[PDB]
Amino acid sequence: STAGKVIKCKAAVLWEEKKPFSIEEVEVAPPKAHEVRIKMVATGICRSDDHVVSGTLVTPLPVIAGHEAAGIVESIGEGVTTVRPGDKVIPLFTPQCGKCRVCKHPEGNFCLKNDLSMPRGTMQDGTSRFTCRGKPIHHFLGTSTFSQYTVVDEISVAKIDAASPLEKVCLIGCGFSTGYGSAVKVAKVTQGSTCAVFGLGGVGLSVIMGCKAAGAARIIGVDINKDKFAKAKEVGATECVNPQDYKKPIQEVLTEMSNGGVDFSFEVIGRLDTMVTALSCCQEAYGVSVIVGVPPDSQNLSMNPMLLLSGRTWKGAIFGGFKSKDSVPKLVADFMAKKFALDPLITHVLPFEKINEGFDLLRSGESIRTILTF
Amino acid sequence: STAGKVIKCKAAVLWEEKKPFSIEEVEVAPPKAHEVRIKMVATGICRSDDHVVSGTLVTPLPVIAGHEAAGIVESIGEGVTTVRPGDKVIPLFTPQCGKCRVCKHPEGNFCLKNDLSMPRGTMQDGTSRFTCRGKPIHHFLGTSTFSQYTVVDEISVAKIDAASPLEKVCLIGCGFSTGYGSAVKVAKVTQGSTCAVFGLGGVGLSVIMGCKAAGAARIIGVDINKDKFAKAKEVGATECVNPQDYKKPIQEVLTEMSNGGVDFSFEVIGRLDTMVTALSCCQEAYGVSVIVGVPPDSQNLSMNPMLLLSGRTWKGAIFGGFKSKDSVPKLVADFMAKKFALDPLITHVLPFEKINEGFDLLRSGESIRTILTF
Ligand SMILES: NC(=O)c1ccc[n+]([C@@H]2O[C@H](COP(=O)([O-])OP(=O)([O-])OC[C@H]3O[C@@H](n4cnc5c(N)[nH+]cnc54)[C@H](O)[C@@H]3O)[C@@H](O)[C@H]2O)c1
Ligand SMILES: NC(=O)c1ccc[n+]([C@@H]2O[C@H](COP(=O)([O-])OP(=O)([O-])OC[C@H]3O[C@@H](n4cnc5c(N)[nH+]cnc54)[C@H](O)[C@@H]3O)[C@@H](O)[C@H]2O)c1
Ligand SMILES: OCc1c(F)c(F)c(F)c(F)c1F
Ligand SMILES: OCc1c(F)c(F)c(F)c(F)c1F
Ligand SMILES: [Zn+2]
Ligand SMILES: [Zn+2]
Ligand SMILES: [Zn+2]
Ligand SMILES: [Zn+2]
Repeated sequence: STAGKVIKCKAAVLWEEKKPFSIEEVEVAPPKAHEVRIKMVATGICRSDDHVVSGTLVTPLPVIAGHEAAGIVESIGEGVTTVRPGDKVIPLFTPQCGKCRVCKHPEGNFCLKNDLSMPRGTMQDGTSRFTCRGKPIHHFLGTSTFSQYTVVDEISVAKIDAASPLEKVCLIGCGFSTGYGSAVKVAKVTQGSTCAVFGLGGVGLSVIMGCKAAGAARIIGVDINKDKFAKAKEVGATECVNPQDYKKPIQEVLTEMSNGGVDFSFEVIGRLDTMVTALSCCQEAYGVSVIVGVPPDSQNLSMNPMLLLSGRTWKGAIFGGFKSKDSVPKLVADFMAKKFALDPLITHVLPFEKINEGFDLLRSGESIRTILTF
Repeated sequence: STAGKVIKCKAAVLWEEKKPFSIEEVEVAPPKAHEVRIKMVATGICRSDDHVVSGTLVTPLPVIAGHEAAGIVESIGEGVTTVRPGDKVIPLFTPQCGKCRVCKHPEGNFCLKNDLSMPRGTMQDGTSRFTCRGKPIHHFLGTSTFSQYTVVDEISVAKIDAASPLEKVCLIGCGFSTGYGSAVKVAKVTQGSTCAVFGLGGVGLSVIMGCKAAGAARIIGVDINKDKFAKAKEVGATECVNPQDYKKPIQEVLTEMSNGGVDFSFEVIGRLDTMVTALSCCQEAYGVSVIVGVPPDSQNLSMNPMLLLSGRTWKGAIFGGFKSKDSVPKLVADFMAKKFALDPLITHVLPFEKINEGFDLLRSGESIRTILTF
């Protein structure tokens, strides 16, 4: 029995940037008041996790990364009311405190208790529940899902359907919800519209799914890796284009293809240049462009504000604009009710011990989502 | 007595950047098919007209500028159906052709026949109606209102109430409608919200008017000229701040004053730095920032896209987002019914012949709107 005790378990510790994860024993403290300790079942490999490795994202190291996952509650601290031992749960890398001005706002989801903006790599109380070889190890986004067991604040976990297949619904913890919500909630794609989606990984495919669900008439996938095109078309892309095939800048190509600019464009890569291209390719008077990708830390883009003065709207969002704790259970219920599919996003399923091989599949271009199973 | 004949009249010709206007005789050709020749009655001095002088806005020279005006139809060309001789009219610097994809879109107003994006300085047919000293003179935005007579395309004129006071309603041809619409239509300011308005000239005052009409609880005016604050408070500002009074950047000041960022911000100046400041000062998860000011020609801003990724919305608009020909007559009718006031914007009245003194008043910081009478 483990409740109230330190757990010694296996985790993937990142000791320094640009090195492999080290799969080794860590100690996981029991949960304090308003904390939840979770036995992990499945975690996806998101490009944002690779950004920690590459230094694209800056977060305190050493760290247990991972933020797209699902598991089963092992124990709860004093005062927890929203989950119980045995519950299926998804950790929420964007918390929902319910109390801050953002949580109270009808359209806000980026709760002020987040650990993204100015990452501390801790629990809400500024301490860590992890040690390894006698050293304290940082959390990541309040989730740290690359571990057999994690501890999360209550505001960073959602109870989901007891009958949920956790090896699929883990994707609702980041990539599916982010892409789908970017289309249906943030952009509010309209019926009959033309969309352009830059980047055809797990998140961009989920954007396509949302554009198709919203009734778009045309959905143009854009990627430099043409191997990504067949699955993009399967989930709703009507056309795919590779910028490398053209002598013209792709914003010009997309403006021509759409007879004057697209209704909705999405940057789902993480490059400054594609963010400006994606804005430019939306119609100048009424187009909307949504930034989803995460670019290199502390780098500014350059753009001409006339792109906005003519009437364009430029926005971004974390986690598809979804209020995390309200939305995740409903997304899982909708998945159980066959309202969307997750299988098209899953290209590989590996044991957790093969985490490095899963990252190499992402980096080589082969995979969409690898699901790691504990 | 003049229908079908060349009219000799006075106009204010700009032969060279950074020079006074030359009040001198021009020849105004009669209207061709689907053209309207207007006897001007009143025209306002908008900062955008000054941009032509300063080279902030690049348009072919020599030119007859002016775009905020009202007058009476002298004659119509073949096939005109929407105005008649003797009608009161406002020239529309943003046309409404009614046929293009933007005019057909429920939220578009930047009609594809505009002469703003890539100015030619002509009529729609690529020619000029103006001669001076035997030389062809450019039009400006299809309107060229700094002339006793102008010729406009039919898509660039709206018929307005016969009982309109033209010395007031000229402001509906640019500054009032731009500012008011930027608040009520583009930003969609909400009841109880906090707004920040950068720049307290005629357009920023009109933004304040709209934010107050929308029910904002707090309207923070921002200007480096504290002489602008009294009138800003008269039309609805709850408080005014001068960035020069503060050690810290004003985005930080406004974030503090609004307990974490404003709901709505407006850039109503025309500086790259204040466009980025205005974005930064709106709440990071659900704030909206609207660019209204005209940026200097061909210059790019630098910004960190993390400002958008957290959830901000950034947009801009021409003419307050109003479809020009549908909206201008309705705005005049609402003015007639006292639904908004124009007198607070009018600080000076001069005869047309004193146009250069009018520009001096704007450049000195003294005026809001000078109205010129023909
Ligand atoms: N906003 C959020 O909440 C959120 C959530 C999840 C992921 N992300 C970010 O979204 C991005 C995509 O994540 P993912 O789908 O897991 O990544 P991914 O699976 O690596 O997909 C990225 C795709 O972009 C393609 N690509 C690379 N360069 C270009 C180019 N120049 N032009 C066109 N295509 C190009 C690439 O071939 C690949 O198919 C990353 O930056 C993530 O960090 C953000
Ligand atoms: N988008 C449109 O359709 C549209 C319409 C009309 C005007 N404009 C533009 O809107 C802007 C304002 O026009 P306007 O009201 O006639 O001009 P204005 O009367 O010159 O007002 C601008 C105000 O900005 C103030 N200002 C200058 N620099 C700063 C600073 N650094 N910080 C804070 N305040 C500062 C200045 O003191 C003045 O009161 C100009 O750039 C116009 O070209 C755009
Ligand atoms: O993939 C989701 C995700 C983000 F969108 C970020 F902006 C980020 F910083 C991060 F760490 C992350 F995991
Ligand atoms: O003041 C209205 C106004 C604008 F908003 C412009 F963008 C512009 F180019 C111009 F010439 C103009 F007059
Ligand atoms: Zn992610
Ligand atoms: Zn919150
Ligand atoms: Zn049109
Ligand atoms: Zn103007």
